[PDB]
Amino acid sequence: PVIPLDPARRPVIKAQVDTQTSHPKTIEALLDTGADMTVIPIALFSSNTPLKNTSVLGAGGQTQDHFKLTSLPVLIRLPFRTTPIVLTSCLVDTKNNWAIIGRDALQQCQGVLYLP
Amino acid sequence: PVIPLDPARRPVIKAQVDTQTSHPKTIEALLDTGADMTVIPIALFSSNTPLKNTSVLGAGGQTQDHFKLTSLPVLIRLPFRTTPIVLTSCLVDTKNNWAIIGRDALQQCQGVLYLP
Ligand SMILES: CC(C)[C@@H](C)NC(=O)[C@H]1N(C(=O)[C@@H](O)[C@H](Cc2ccccc2)NC(=O)[C@@H](NC(=O)[C@@H](N)c2ccccc2)C(C)(C)C)CSC1(C)C
Repeated sequence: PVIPLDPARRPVIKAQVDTQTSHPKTIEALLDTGADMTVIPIALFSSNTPLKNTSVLGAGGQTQDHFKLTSLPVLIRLPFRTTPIVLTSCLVDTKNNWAIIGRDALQQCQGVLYLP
Repeated sequence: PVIPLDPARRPVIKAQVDTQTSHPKTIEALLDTGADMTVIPIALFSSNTPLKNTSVLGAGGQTQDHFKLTSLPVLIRLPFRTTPIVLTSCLVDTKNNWAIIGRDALQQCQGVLYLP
């Protein structure tokens, strides 16, 4: 789809995320060209699975604590596309339950920014 | 133009920014569909400029002091357009002097995300 851009309305998509540690869930995610790597809420993973420690710099400062890194690839299905996005690794939000589609996923989408 | 999306390459643009507190200056900004509001460096202003205090939520945390709000509109010229973008207010990065074009600016550009 062509997705308009409006400061008042977050550009969002429904995505089916498979962490390969539990059952795939459909979630609302932010479409974010400023994000190097996709961010999945920890709730989509099983309590036991191993995650990796990581340090993340973003607008609020630097955090050692808030995000982890996955140990398995993550599979993402977007409504219009039959072919699943395959992410070797992404970030995992242990706190604020953020779901954010970054440029790693948008690349495999063939997503572009267009400014006339 | 059409900007392709790549996790290994930040989509950046050259932008002439006018704070209305000195002369127009060129910066390199990140084109960011996850940004509610535009972010410009404090380095554009002289030491003594009236800015407002503000609270900002990012991936690094909530911060009540890294960012200020401008008192006057900001004028922004992009290479591929003649008419300036005029933002009524925007964010000022006092900490890391980041430069981020957000959805406020992208709306005045008729910028879109396109996913095939
Ligand atoms: C998201 C991760 C991959 C992280 C490592 N990367 C980054 O964060 C990169 N950025 C991005 O990826 C941006 O699109 C972020 C996305 C974000 C928004 C709220 C909580 C968490 C993440 N946007 C912001 O930080 C922006 N904050 C907002 O727009 C704020 N109003 C907000 C609060 C809750 C939910 C949506 C929006 C500002 C400060 C730039 C205006 C801006 S700074 C960055 C390093 C270039």
